[PDB]
Amino acid sequence: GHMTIARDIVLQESVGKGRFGEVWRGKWRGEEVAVKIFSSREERSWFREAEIFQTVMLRHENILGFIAADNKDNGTWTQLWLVTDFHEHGNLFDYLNRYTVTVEGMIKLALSTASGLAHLHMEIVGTQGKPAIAHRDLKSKNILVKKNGTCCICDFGLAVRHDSATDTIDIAPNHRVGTKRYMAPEVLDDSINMKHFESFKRADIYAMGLVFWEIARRCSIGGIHEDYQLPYYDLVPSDPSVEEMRKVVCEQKLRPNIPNRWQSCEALRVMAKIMRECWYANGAARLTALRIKKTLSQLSQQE
Ligand SMILES: Nc1ncc(-c2ccc(CCO)cc2)nc1C(=O)Nc1cnccc1N1CCOCC1
Repeated sequence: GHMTIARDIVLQESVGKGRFGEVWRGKWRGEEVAVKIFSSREERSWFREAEIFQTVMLRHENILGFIAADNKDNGTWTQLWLVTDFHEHGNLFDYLNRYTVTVEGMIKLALSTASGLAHLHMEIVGTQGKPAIAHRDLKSKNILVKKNGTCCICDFGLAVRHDSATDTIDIAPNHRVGTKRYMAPEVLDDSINMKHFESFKRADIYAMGLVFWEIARRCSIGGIHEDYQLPYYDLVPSDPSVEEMRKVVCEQKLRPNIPNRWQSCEALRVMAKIMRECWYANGAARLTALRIKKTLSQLSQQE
């Protein structure tokens, strides 16, 4: 018995929930693991996320480490499990709400997020390669902060994979699946072309620029920083509808405000420029995750 299995895992603490499935801190052969638990009626969601997590060549330091998909029968009902590495800090949302970061801290968070997304989006051609994956629900609540102060992306149930040979998407995607606040303009107004996989990669970039805005607010220089806020906190209610978002992002064409103090620091200037270049209404004009990783790597080298 070498491989990690459900019957050997002991749940210790409930830590949160996804759209479906509750996340627990568990102990497996003396080590901490995260267990995402789904009910029998949530099999499709569980299966889909296990399917994404099992994608060939997916493992990357900035992608949540998958361990196993399993079942657990308690004698009354069956639970469907997704076991992964456990990241004590939780999500970027929790971390940024609790702490401010330095210039170095900010670049580590932004660069690691961009590196994970670049790896996700990257297609390695051939049967022994890797299909391109688009997240479709990227947000600060879906990005985990590791002990070393770097990020890893989780919550892949809404993801879509591209097959280069057939030039097709592995599923028939439903429209407007993600978090309304982070939905790209083309997703909000339904102009998105669901037949082109590049559309999904471009909508993930938009959401990442919003996440960078959340990080940059918390970068403290000389003890000066902004308070924690979700993007569009100044324009929409909590739990905004698609129409509330669409009126702001598409009709009025507003983006989160870029403060005057971000022009005073080079790291903040580079971050502010990436943001504007992720926020174009035209998806084709946005930066790629690979290009962002390259720009931030250069900035990390220099600092
Ligand atoms: N691997 C992990 N390791 C640790 C933790 C964790 C650690 C601490 C806390 C804060 C408690 O006060 C919460 C959660 N979560 C995950 C995880 O994959 N979570 C996860 C996966 N899919 C959807 C939503 C998720 N959550 C993101 C974090 O917030 C809850 C939702």
